[PDB]
Amino acid sequence: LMKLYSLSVFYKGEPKAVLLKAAYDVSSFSFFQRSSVQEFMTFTSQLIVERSAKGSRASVKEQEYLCHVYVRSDSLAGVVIADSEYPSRVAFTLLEKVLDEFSKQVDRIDWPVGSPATIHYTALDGHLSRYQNPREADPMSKVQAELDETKIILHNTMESLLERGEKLDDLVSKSEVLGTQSKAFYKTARKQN
Ligand SMILES: CCCCCCCCCCCCOP(=O)([O-])OCC[N+](C)(C)C
Repeated sequence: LMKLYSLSVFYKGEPKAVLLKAAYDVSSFSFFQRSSVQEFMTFTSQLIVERSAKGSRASVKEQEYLCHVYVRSDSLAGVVIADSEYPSRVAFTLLEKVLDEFSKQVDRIDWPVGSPATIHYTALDGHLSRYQNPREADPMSKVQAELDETKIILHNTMESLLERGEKLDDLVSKSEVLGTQSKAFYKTARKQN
């Protein structure tokens, strides 16, 4: 009930989003799916950052999932993938807190050519784990009053983020973030439903 599946920090370059650090909880999935589900959440998180404007907050609905993104004006972006029922208000609180703490710890000179292997920030697995229970959300009331007056862009499908002549299938096919198993898993899941 009400799960968080991934939390990741990106540098938003044009056009490419650079993954800096990611945390996942794929334990509710079958053992054989876990590696693929992780890759697809990284792939999904990367694409949402790239198609989102700087200084904007958005929620992307797909299946029973909700992907919340905050791309800041300084080019740091955070993505949390959750179940739709998880309260969006607290998800953005989560993104606000991690991007703050990350930018305080990790100098922006490391962002444009950074990668998980070269970025030392270990806190991400802790925040995801702690936010599994919304009741233990770190309450900044000052950003809460800020978030209340903050608008969020709703995308009803992943189709909403892409261009008019763009299929999700081609981006999946050509992906460098997705392994061959992931791409297959996507292709069979498209066939079945
Ligand atoms: C918006 C993009 C987010 C990535 C979505 C990846 C989903 C891949 C589906 C893989 C097939 C599994 O089937 P399912 O019934 O979903 O089992 C999952 C049930 N739990 C949620 C409880 C674990």
